[PDB]
Amino acid sequence: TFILWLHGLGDSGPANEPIQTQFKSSELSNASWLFPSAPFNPVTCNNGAVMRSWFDVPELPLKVGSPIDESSVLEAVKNVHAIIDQEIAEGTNPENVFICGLSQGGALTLASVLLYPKTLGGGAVLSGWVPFTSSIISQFPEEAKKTPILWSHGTDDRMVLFEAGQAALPFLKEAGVTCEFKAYPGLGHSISNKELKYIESWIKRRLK
Repeated sequence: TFILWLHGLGDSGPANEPIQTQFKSSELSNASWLFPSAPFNPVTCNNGAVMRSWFDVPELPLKVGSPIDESSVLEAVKNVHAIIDQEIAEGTNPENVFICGLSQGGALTLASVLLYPKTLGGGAVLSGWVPFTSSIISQFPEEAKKTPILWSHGTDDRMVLFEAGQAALPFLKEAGVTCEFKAYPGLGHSISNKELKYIESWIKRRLK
């Protein structure tokens, strides 16, 4: 099993590696985790300040109708796909690949899974958003639409509004993708351990 975790805006891979220690089950004990780090890019919502960032974010908070940026998301998708391609080329079954991420990394998770040519084990989005318009749906590969999505979002999030997460559901229905949406009442823009345990249980169920 291969689990790729994509950090949020400004953060890094090594800062998030301890997330794996919350996945304490026997079933996930042998998983191969990878926590890459985004390049240093200028970020528009931070007035052009440079920080680790998967793709440019024009505005906060993320909302229904907030501006986004497709060429930037696709540069990031290209790199995620290179990682997935190499893992599969080294012999991992595509259905044993899981992509997960927080916020900006959750948006990237979604884009990466939906554009990948093969069905993967799953995409787990934490407090993310849909980082493109419906114009891209025609480009989602046939097998990508079979990859299950688990979307986790805090109801009290004021950085990526809960409504931006709810908006993924009709988008994914249009796209022919199956998504479980898991709301966390009272949670804001952060990860809770219970949220991670539920993701772990979902991975276990997918593995079967």
